[PDB]
Amino acid sequence: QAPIAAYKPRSNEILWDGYGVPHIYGVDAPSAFYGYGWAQARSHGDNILRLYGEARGKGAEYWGPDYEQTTVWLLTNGVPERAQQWYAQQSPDFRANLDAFAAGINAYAQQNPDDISPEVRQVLPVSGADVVAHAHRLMNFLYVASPGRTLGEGDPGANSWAVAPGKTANGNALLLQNPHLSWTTDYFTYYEAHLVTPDFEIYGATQIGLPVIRFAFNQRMGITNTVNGMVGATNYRLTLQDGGYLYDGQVRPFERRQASYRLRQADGTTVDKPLEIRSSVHGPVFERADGTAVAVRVAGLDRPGMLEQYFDMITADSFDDYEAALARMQVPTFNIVYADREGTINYSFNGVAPKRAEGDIAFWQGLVPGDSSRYLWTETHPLDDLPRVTNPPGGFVQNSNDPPWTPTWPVTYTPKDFPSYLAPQTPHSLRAQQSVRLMSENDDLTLERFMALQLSHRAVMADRTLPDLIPAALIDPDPEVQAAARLLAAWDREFTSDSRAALLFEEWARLFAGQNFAGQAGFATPWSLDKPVSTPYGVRDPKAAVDQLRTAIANTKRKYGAIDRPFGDASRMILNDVNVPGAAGYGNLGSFRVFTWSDPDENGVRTPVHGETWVAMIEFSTPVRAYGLMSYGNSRQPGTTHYSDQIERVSRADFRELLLRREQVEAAVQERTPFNF
Repeated sequence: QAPIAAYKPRSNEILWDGYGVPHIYGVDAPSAFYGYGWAQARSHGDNILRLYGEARGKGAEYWGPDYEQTTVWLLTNGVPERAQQWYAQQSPDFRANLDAFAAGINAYAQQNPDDISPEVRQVLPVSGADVVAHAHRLMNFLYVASPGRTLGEGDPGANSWAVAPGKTANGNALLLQNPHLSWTTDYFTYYEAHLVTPDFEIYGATQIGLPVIRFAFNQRMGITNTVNGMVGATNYRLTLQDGGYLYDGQVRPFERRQASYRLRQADGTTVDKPLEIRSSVHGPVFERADGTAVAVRVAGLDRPGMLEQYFDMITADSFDDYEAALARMQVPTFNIVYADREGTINYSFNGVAPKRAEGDIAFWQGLVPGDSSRYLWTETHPLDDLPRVTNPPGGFVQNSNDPPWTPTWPVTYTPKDFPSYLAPQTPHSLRAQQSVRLMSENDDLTLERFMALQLSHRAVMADRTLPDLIPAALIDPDPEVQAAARLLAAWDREFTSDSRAALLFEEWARLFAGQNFAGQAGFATPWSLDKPVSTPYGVRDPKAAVDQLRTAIANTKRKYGAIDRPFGDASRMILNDVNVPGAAGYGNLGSFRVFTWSDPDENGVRTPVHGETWVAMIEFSTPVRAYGLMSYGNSRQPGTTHYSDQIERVSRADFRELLLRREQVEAAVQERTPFNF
């Protein structure tokens, strides 16, 4: 009936387990935030300090030319100054938590100066405003309005499942947390932690430097997030004329402010660099390589409560409380999925979306005319205007970065129900089609079965194409093409370690469906929302596709040494001196569990660039039962034993039991940090 009795910490302490996960106990909220800051500094201090330095707009000053582009970007968009504003605009209670978090980082560094890399020592001390600034950059100027997409590190994404009681064997909701981000990008690094005070408990993962857990659960509830690409910014093409810009048939002068920054020189000194910031009514103005003047208008710059919103969301006493916090509209993007012990599940297409009178998403993603107030939006949508699903007939919600049109099955709304600028109406990826299949087709789910389904690694692309490709390839006069066809034909279409056909198939699909495997032109039957998990299908031009196979055979041998090298011989997961066989692969090929394999080296060996990072599955029984892994461990500091210590388990899908109960934590403790606050 009621959840298990909450633990009431009588002292401030961190209990670290055998994988470097901190269990932070505080007698009050600031105490726990302090412990969390301390813990993050221990595990990720160097990169956190670096990022905080950048978010100050001082990257160029501290570290020179390599950081100057980011400095200019952040200064032009007024990030460091707005962060100071947002910090002052915090509620007193929450500001005290932010101060405590920063104080924890400072205290860790003070007590352990040998653990802080020389280059980032100059960043200390950090402040609550620093914490706010990094979160502001991450959300508004990386996830919403980025200065340009980074290449070769996968596409930010995730899977998410929530399953209602009626669909389970035991009658308890199930939740999957499963974000896909780069394994190397510092600000994308996830960190696992556990916070306990007399008033709340939170367990889960969050990006380093964030003082609140975004992928959180406890004894009552849990959430997860996926990328929805909410269009929270507009790029306006300006018409430059007579020193100003043409707007409503009139020349308007720019707003101008003379900023400047320091740039570190090779000799350790700094040079003062002037920076002229020009702004139109739309926002700050950028000049592009081709000479186009672009004003960037970012929505939700007046929303200082994003950290507190997540905090109130994840500590919510009820779904009603959760929804009230979510409805604040302080979190500018993301699909957010919710489940609780009471049995409620929810999907929300969340973010800060401008209200617009015309134009579809494609129009608002391109360069919008900057010469007219016709296109100058000023208001944003409330939560009630956005796609949301609660306790649907199908008994599950899902999102694998597909447009929000099949979040459950049967669907509860259609694209026509919402303005055309909220989300694309493009073909759902094969991973996303698998996501819907795996949930909808299975009943009476156990946590064990739920976890088994998460490991799915089907080459769905092969299901859609091999029936047509194989017989066409068999009639080719080239005996090697014939042999390749028989190899592909015998394959069980799974991305397993022992698969001898999978690498060849990938190489073919690179041509058939483009380098990202998202191309649609080669299918015989196009994608349809009427058949959302069984289209597109077939090979439109078999003769052409066999020529692609011919080329793919050459490419496979060049990259890997043969057409039949075992998938898990080429695909390895390597961290420090741990080297284990890979399985699963590209989401766009249909693999639900994702490893975006790198290009191979000269030996044909490739490793994940992106994919499974933090993976957790929770059953909201009483007490809750949860399992998880972090691909790249819980620390990235030099000399840590907690970087490469989980990847072998990942290779066998051998998940850790996540320990929330005090007695479990006490049994597992390997290190103790008593602290004073």
